[PDB]
Amino acid sequence: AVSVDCSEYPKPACTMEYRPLCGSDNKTYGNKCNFCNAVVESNGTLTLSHFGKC
Repeated sequence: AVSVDCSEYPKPACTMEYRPLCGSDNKTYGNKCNFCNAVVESNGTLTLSHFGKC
């Protein structure tokens, strides 16, 4: 329902951004780079739970 604009994805590489994203799958991410990509790889099987670390 909310995953920020992931149109620039997939990316050719992720940055060291330390943005913790708690995917709706009860998982933690390193940043929106791993969230939009994990979203372009799952084909949409990944959602968001709360921009932060769970």
